[PDB]
Amino acid sequence: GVPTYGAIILDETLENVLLVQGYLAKSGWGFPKGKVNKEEAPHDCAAREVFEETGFDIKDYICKDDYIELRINDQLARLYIIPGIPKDTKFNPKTRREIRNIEWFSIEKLPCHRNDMTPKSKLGLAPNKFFMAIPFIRPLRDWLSRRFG
Ligand SMILES: CCc1noc(C(=O)NCc2ccc(F)cc2)n1
Repeated sequence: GVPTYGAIILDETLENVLLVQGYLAKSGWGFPKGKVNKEEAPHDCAAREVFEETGFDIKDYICKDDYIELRINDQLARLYIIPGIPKDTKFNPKTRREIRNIEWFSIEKLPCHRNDMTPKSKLGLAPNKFFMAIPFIRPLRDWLSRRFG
């Protein structure tokens, strides 16, 4: 699959992260990201996608070695970590046809896994509106502990 790039934007307290909500197949909450174009550098893709989806330009703040990358079903998604963005920043997507809403969420309150259905003796996982974000949450908490404390 084509690699995706984007960002994990945190506020100044390091408490909260910025998620975006799309439509239809993308109707839940996730980190702003999208597919790399032909010949496009990872940092330029990240900034382009984040600006398209949030109206915030991360180009001046990207750090080359500060990211979390996960391979999910043989597709690579890399989110650059961008701390210290004020909570009163005005975010507006390019594209209300693509982005329903943009909100800060408390990291400590976000799930880092979906819930099973063991009370119902049924296999699988319960739906969760943070499905796309969930894989990055434990790695982000661990990354923050190693960098900041
Ligand atoms: C496949 C199930 C699913 N549900 O929500 C998503 C998802 O990606 N949402 C975040 C997002 C990211 C970028 C974007 F442009 C719009 C929305 N996927």
